[PDB]
Amino acid sequence: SFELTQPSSVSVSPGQTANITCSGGYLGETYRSWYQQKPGQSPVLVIYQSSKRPSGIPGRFSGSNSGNTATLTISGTQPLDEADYFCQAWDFTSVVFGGGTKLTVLGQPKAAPSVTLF
Amino acid sequence: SFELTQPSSVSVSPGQTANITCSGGYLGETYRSWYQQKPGQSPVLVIYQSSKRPSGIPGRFSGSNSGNTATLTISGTQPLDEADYFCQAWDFTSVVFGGGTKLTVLGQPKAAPSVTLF
Amino acid sequence: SFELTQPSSVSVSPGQTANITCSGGYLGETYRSWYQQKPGQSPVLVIYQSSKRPSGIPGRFSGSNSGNTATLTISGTQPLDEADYFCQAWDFTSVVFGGGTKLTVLGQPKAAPSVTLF
Amino acid sequence: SFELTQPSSVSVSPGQTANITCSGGYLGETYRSWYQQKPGQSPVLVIYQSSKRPSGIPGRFSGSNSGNTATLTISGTQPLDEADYFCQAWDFTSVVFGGGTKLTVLGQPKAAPSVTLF
Amino acid sequence: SFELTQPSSVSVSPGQTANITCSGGYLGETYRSWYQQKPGQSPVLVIYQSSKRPSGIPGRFSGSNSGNTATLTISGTQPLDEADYFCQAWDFTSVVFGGGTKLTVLGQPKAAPSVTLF
Ligand SMILES: *[C@@H]1O[C@H](CO)[C@@H](O)[C@H](O)[C@H]1NC(C)=O
Ligand SMILES: *[C@@H]1O[C@H](CO)[C@@H](O)[C@H](O)[C@H]1NC(C)=O
Ligand SMILES: *[C@@H]1O[C@H](CO)[C@@H](O)[C@H](O)[C@H]1NC(C)=O
Ligand SMILES: *[C@@H]1O[C@H](CO)[C@@H](O)[C@H](O)[C@H]1NC(C)=O
Ligand SMILES: *[C@@H]1O[C@H](CO)[C@@H](O)[C@H](O)[C@H]1NC(C)=O
Repeated sequence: SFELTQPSSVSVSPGQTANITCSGGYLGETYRSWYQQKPGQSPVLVIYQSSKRPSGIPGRFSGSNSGNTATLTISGTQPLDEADYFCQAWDFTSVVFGGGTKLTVLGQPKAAPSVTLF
Repeated sequence: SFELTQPSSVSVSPGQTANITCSGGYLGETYRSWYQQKPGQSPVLVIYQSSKRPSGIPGRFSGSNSGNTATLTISGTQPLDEADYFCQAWDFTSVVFGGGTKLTVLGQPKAAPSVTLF
Repeated sequence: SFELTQPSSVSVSPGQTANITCSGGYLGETYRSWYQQKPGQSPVLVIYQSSKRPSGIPGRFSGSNSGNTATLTISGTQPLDEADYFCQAWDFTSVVFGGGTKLTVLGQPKAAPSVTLF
Repeated sequence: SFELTQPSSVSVSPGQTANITCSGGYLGETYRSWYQQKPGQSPVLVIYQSSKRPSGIPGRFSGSNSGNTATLTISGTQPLDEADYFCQAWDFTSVVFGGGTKLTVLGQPKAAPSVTLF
Repeated sequence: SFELTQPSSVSVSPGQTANITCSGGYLGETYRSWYQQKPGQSPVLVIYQSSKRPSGIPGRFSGSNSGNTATLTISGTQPLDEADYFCQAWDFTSVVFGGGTKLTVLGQPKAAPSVTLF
């Protein structure tokens, strides 16, 4: 009596586990006395954009492209007064497998005993 | 008596587990006395955009393209007074498999014992 | 007596599990005394957009394209007074399999014992 | 006596499980005394848009295209007073399989024992 | 009697585990007396952008490209007064497998004992 056992286990299980927490804290203000005099608050902001014949990736493929061509990003630039930003901008990008990928998983266990018993 | 067992297990199970939390905290204000005098609050903001013949990816494929061509993003730029932003902008992008991917999973276990017993 | 068992299990089960929570907190204000005098609040905002012959992806395919051509996004830019934004903008994009993907899963277990017993 | 068992299980079951919660909190205001004088509140906002021969994807296919051509988005830009935004804008996009996908699942287990017993 | 056992285990399970925490602390202010006089607050900010024939990756593929072509990023630049930024900008990018990758996992254990016993 013979036993042939081949518990082949081809396992692909990538995974990210995250405990993510933001706490704004405790902000206490007691017996605050104030006298604020701000006449003539006249901020000026001028943004000008001109473009001619812009291009990006004018060639062969780019697998993953998060970069840009000539662009403009403006965030939180000119806060004048009592501006509170708590956990304001959280950008989380979790990628297990990127772009332009070829996955060829071949799990084909072979067991063909050529047994002759006489 | 013989036993042939091949519990082939081809398992692809990627997964992300996340505990995500935002707490704005405790904001206490007791006996706040205030005198605010702000005549003539005249902010000015001018945004101008001109484009001519813009292009992006004028070539072969891009697998994943989150980047842009000449664009403009404006967020939270000019808050004047008592502006509170708590967990304001949360951008979460979780991708298991990206774009432009070819997955060929071949689980074809083979067991053909050529047994002769006489 | 012989037993042939091949419990082939071809399993593709990717999945993301998320506990997501926003709590605006506790905002307490007791015995607040105020005197606010703001004559002549005259904000000015001018947005101008002109485009000529814009284009995007004038070529071969793009698998996934979340990026843009020349565009303009304006969010929360000029809040004047007592403006509260709690968990205001949450953008969640969870993709298991992206665009432009070819999945060929072939689970064809084979068991043909050529048994001769005499 | 022999037993041939092939419990082939070809299972494709991707799935996302989410506990999603927003709580605006507790906002308490006791004994608030106020004197607000705001004559002549005259905000001005001018938005101009002109386009000529715009185009997008004037080529081969795009699998999934969430990006735009020259567009304009305006959200929450100019809130003047006592403006509260709680869990205001939630954009959730959960995609299991994207666009432009070809799925060929072939589960065809084969068991043809060529048994000769004499 | 003989036993042949080959518990082949081909396991690919990369994963990142993270405990992430932000606490804004405790901010206490008691018996604050203030006299603020700021007439004529007139900040000026001028941003000009001009581009002609920009290009990026006008050649063969780039596997992963997070870098940009001539762009402009403006963040938190000119905060005038009482501007608090707590855990303001958190950019987390966790990638298990990058772009432009070819994964060929071949788990095909072989066990064919040529046994002759007579
Ligand atoms: C952290 O995550 C683990 C499991 O990954 C869990 O046991 C624990 O409760 C989590 N703690 C926090 C504070 O999120
Ligand atoms: C964290 O998630 C784990 C399971 O992943 C769960 O046991 C626990 O209760 C969660 N805790 C929080 C604070 O979300
Ligand atoms: C977290 O999710 C787990 C299961 O994933 C569940 O046991 C637990 O109650 C959840 N907790 C919260 C706070 O959402
Ligand atoms: C979280 O979801 C789990 C199952 O996924 C459930 O047991 C639990 O009650 C949920 N909790 C909340 C707070 O949504
Ligand atoms: C840290 O994570 C571990 C598991 O990775 C968990 O036991 C523990 O509770 C976490 N602690 C904190 C403070 O997040």
